Amino acid sequence: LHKEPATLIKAIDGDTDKLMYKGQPMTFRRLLVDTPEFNEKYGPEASAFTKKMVENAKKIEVEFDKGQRTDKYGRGLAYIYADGKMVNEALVRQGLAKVAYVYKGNNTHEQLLRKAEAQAKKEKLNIWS
Ligand SMILES: Cc1cn([C@H]2C[C@H](OP(=O)(O)O)[C@@H](COP(=O)(O)O)O2)c(=O)[nH]c1=O
Ligand SMILES: [Ca+2]
Repeated sequence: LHKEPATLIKAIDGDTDKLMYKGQPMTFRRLLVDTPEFNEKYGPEASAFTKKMVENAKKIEVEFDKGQRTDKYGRGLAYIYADGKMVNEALVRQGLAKVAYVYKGNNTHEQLLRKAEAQAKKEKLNIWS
């Protein structure tokens, strides 16, 4: 897979951010994760976590997988990196997202994330507390 440049337009929520990619504004949905809704336990904390990561980053990158690059809502599907740290993975590792929406072809980093979730669960972090 390849990291590509993007700039933060606006942090949205635990699952999504508005990013400028190839000079066009786009909502990006993070591959392989599901964060709680704002009304759900740890929903606000998940959005807060990603907001800080993306806002504080000097460099945002997007990494498409081998399959669909846009979902049925027109959202980009990618791994999102903030100063080379993957936000997707970071969420799961902190117990603020579950691994989810694993479709064949778009699952390059599935095992990495599952390992993170196992650790979060063992440490009883957040949604696993
Ligand atoms: C994460 C992801 C979601 N989606 C679709 C499935 C879901 O359809 P439905 O809206 O019909 O439930 C929705 C979940 O995204 P959200 O968790 O952001 O709602 O986005 C994909 O098609 N591919 C993906 O990789
Ligand atoms: Ca969600």
